[PDB]
Amino acid sequence: MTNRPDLIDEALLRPGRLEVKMEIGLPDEKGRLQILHIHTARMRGHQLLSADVDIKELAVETKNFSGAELEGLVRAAQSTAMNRHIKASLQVTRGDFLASLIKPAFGTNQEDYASYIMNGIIKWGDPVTRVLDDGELLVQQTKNSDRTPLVSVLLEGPPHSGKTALAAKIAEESNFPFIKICSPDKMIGFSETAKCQAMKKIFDDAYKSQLSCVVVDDIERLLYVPIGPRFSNLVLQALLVLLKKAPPQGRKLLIIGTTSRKDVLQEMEMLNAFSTTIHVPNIATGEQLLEALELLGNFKDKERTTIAQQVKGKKVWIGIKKLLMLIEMSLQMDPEYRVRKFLALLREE
Amino acid sequence: FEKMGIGGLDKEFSDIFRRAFASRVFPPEIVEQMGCKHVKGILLYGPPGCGKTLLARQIGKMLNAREPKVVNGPEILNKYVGESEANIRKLFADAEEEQRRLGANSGLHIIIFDEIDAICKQVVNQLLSKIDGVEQLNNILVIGMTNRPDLIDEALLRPGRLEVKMEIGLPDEKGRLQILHIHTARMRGHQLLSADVDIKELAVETKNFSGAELEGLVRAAQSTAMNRHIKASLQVTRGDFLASLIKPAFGTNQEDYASYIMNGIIKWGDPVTRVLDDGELLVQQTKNSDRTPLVSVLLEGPPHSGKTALAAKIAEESNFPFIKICSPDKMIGFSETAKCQAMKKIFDDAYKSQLSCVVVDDIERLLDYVPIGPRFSNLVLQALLVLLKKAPPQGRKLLIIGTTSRKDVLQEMEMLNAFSTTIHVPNIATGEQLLEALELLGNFKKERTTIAQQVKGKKVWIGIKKLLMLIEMSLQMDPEYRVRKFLALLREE
Amino acid sequence: FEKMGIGGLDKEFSDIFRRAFASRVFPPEIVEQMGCKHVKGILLYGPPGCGKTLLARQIGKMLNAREPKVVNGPEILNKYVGESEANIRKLFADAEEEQRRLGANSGLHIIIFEIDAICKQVVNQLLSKIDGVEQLNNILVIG
Ligand SMILES: Nc1ncnc2c1ncn2[C@@H]1O[C@H](COP(=O)(O)OP(=O)(O)OP(=O)(O)O)[C@@H](O)[C@H]1O
Ligand SMILES: Nc1ncnc2c1ncn2[C@@H]1O[C@H](COP(=O)(O)OP(=O)(O)OP(=O)(O)O)[C@@H](O)[C@H]1O
Ligand SMILES: Nc1ncnc2c1ncn2[C@@H]1O[C@H](COP(=O)(O)OP(=O)(O)O)[C@@H](O)[C@H]1O
Ligand SMILES: Nc1ncnc2c1ncn2[C@@H]1O[C@H](COP(=O)(O)OP(=O)(O)O)[C@@H](O)[C@H]1O
Repeated sequence: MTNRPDLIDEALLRPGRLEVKMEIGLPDEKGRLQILHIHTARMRGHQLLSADVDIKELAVETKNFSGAELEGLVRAAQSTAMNRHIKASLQVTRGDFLASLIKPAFGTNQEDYASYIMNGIIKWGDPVTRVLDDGELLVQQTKNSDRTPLVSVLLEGPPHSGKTALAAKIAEESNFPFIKICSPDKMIGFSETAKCQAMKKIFDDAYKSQLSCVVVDDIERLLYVPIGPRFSNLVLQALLVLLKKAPPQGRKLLIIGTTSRKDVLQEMEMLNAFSTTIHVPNIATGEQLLEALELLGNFKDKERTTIAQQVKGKKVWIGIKKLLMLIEMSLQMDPEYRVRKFLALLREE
Repeated sequence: FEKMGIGGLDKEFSDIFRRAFASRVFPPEIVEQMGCKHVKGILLYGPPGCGKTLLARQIGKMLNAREPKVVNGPEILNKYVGESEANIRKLFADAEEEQRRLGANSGLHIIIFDEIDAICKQVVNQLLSKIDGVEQLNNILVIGMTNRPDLIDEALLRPGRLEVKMEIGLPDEKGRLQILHIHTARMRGHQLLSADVDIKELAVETKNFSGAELEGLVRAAQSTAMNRHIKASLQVTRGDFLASLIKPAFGTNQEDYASYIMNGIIKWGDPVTRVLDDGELLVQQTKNSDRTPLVSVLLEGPPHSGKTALAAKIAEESNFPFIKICSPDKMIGFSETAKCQAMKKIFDDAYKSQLSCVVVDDIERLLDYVPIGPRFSNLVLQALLVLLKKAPPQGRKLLIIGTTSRKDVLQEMEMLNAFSTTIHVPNIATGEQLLEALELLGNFKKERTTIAQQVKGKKVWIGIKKLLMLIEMSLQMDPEYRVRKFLALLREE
Repeated sequence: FEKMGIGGLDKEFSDIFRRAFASRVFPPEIVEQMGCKHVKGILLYGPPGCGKTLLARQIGKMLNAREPKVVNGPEILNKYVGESEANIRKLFADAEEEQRRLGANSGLHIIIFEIDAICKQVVNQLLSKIDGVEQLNNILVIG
């Protein structure tokens, strides 16, 4: 028995000895239904399970649950029912199952996306709609089409433009069973020969789900300082080889990237590994600014006109994140001076 | 429940009881009917001194089980005389001895494995087999405790073993009030505590006090009362509490700030007011709003301009419970791989408080910058660039301030795009500012007009610290030459 | 006080006495009536030759306690014949011997421990012995 079929040496596999092999993978929906039916046999035999439970719903709710997690779920549900009974003819009921529903290892986690998706998305113009539409088309292509198992993409733009939120919003809507994020701020102090292992291990999980999606954000930090070109070669090679590896037969992927320095990447021969690329621009006209201000919902009509009468004349160039920072800061002044200070600050860029 | 004397652990205790002990107290016939095994592990983690062991021992007595036996990680690790397996076996020996002697209905035996982070390396196998293997003991329970949750390896966490986790954090105000009410019970019972003490005030004065500090405070107050009585029907009173009020670990110490804030601040002109007002606005924003849990800023300007004092002043006026300074003169001679650890550890503590502020000063000396051919450190630069955008765990807040005298060199390294906003601290640039500074300090007297007649003609360019140095030096002359020498020295700049 | 042969250490002695020993001289009934644990350690630091050990010994005689026994850091550190633990155990031998046999009324014993070499940037066994499952109320450790 082993979890690493690669590292066994050839000596044991030649015929006459250890002649057979098999793979025991994650069960699919029928397997899950059968395991659930197996584990709750005795309770239904003695009539402690209520009549409202329907196994076929748990069969479809628990995606990418392994063998042991189902048993754990049932045990936790029974424990919760007992506790409720004792008050801190009992019958485990649907509510306990819902409440109890454990963390799957190969499933989805909520805390990470909560951390990378902070204030959602606000449609302040055409570019946002265009980017969302392209993301949706890519997700559909990877889910339905059969001639393209692997699909890649790279979002890029100026600093403070709104990339990471867009990537997490595109990925989190796919409803794929397996979603994972590889980030540079989980590897503070690691050496290069540990970054390679971490990346490889993260990738070697997405090959064991019938669908998946992986996020690689801030590529420039995984490698770069321009006081003399200094970077790492090991990480660059392992990343350049992993972006064209194909999964085993019948499984599908989707790798979304991110970066703020496109020219440096172009020089290093990396723009030819990503299938396609997308641009995320900055605010460029007063009308976009007024749209964003109205959507956020901070200033009122009279302040709106006061700001418009001045801002409309010139054109501006400011990322969305900076506009959120400033409009948040100005609010702390007394109600008299909010408009004046906000206009002064914006005028300083 | 109050008899165990645990306060501030209502939710954690409730959930632990629900998940881990509901089965064992239910009538045996029904649980035998449903045929569900019992949990077989618990993992507690948090900052040191918050009440983990005192919870395990009370959980031990709650079930009316046998008294526990303890173990320590490094103590077991170093034994390599053939005892590495013997220790593991002997601990469980009694459990299986009684299981065979009676059977399945033997009473449960607890064992407490402290410092479990040491066993797991980023000895294990035998323990793991014994807790769950071909043979199993249905009459044991294991409780782990640790302070470094990350370094436990995945092997112990898969379901079926050490199935539960809980986090024991610093108490909030209600927890502190309850602990204080717990610890002074007996004295008030025997009427030795005076009638002037009000616990609700100590509840609001002791911010970010952990579990043990409150007990230490009470003991120190009692000692002071005794000492007063004996003169170097006694009653501890408010004065003893105030006098005794111990140095917290996650709190504010005045000594550092005394060292960096030496002579206050003098409003000699508009830029000072501008800087202070901007600091106040930033503090308010990071305190009140919930759409920006991280805010950064960088004060920069020419040498000898007055940066460190303003940063410290802004920090101290906030009133945040947790304040710290990461300065590069506490690391004389360290190698790079120790600077990284020191910085990481200074940051990793600010995440365990509901508010905080961290001041990074003299950036260019952390990197070891020297312009005779560009030499610097890459480990520190990377470890510092990653941390300036790390977001704190859910519901907490953080504010970082910077400092530097070489801006453009930083701009070349692509660092200014990590700091949200920047401020400028200018020097003295007109004779009026110079006269106002001289008057505010209050050193010279007629001599003011003598100085003005000459200074007013020209424009000057001199930092505030240098001016303080000159005006302090000239005073040692005899009285009738002071003004003359002050002019001479200044004219050399 | 002047019979102790110490001058220029009034403040330090007074503060140490107040914080560490005020409870050990008050009538036993009252201190038992309030339920307070006794302090279990001290730390004295300074430049060489300013009068530290002579204060430890004088404090030893102040309480009328049993005479102390001393140890040296680098001496203990090098011993790796399995006695790294046996030495530590036999150090507190007398206090352990008397505690289980006389309880509250035991006569407190002292030990004088270069503690900075041990703490490197053998700690754990000593730490457990001073405060572990067992907690002798008749020991006092001065570093
Ligand atoms: N349409 C939008 N697109 C992107 N972000 C938006 C939008 N509307 C509001 N936001 C908010 O703007 C912020 C986006 O910042 P983001 O995480 O994209 O930074 P970033 O571009 O990666 O920064 P940096 O270059 O400094 O690393 C989030 O707080 C998000 O909620
Ligand atoms: N308005 C003011 N702003 C700053 N410092 C002031 C002001 N008024 C008086 N001072 C005094 O000026 C001194 C400031 O020196 P400071 O500690 O800022 O040096 P620094 O800028 O860190 O030095 P360096 O550039 O050499 O590293 C303090 O002694 C402070 O009391
Ligand atoms: N409710 C409480 N929370 C935290 N500490 C408490 C509480 N009540 C009492 N204490 C005191 O805290 C001290 C230290 O607890 P300890 O068991 O050492 O925790 P840890 O092992 O995490 O340091 C104990 O000696 C105890 O008297
Ligand atoms: N008041 C005093 N302060 C300091 N040293 C004193 C005082 N009175 C006497 N001594 C001398 O100090 C010497 C002992 O110093 P010692 O305790 O060995 O220093 P250390 O504690 O650094 O080893 C004795 O020889 C004694 O004569």
